[PDB]
Amino acid sequence: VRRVKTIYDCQADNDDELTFIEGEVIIVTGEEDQEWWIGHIEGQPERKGVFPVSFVHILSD
Repeated sequence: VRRVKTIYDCQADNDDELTFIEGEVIIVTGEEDQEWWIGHIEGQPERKGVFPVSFVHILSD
């Protein structure tokens, strides 16, 4: 369960996609593709789904 710190805003359109803005913490809970991981907003785990990796700043926390 690695953590990522969104450095770009991602305005999802599908409910499978995750919606977040710059500064959101996401806990990586799975992986789909190189640019597409599965995870949840830290502090609000009900916000989860797929999120673009090129939009987040990964911490090996």
